[PDB]
Amino acid sequence: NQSSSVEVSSESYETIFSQRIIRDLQKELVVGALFEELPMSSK
Amino acid sequence: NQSSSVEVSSESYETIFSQRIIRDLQKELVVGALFEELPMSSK
Repeated sequence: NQSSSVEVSSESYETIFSQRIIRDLQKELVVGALFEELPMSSK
Repeated sequence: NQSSSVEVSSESYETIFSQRIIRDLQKELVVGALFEELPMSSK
């Protein structure tokens, strides 16, 4: 806080680092896996 | 394939010939078979 008589060394001790991760909304999957699939065993 | 050290003679030995036979859609027949039939025994 750098305001009282006794301070702290650096902002690293005034800060809490979280370990959790957040992601935005993403595009959905639609046409990838709708058709039936024909297994193949040659060129 | 012609990428490795050993190859094959032609695509005929890299192919599968299937005996399965398939057909497209076909027109439906309506008029030939709704009128009553009159048998005859002379000209």
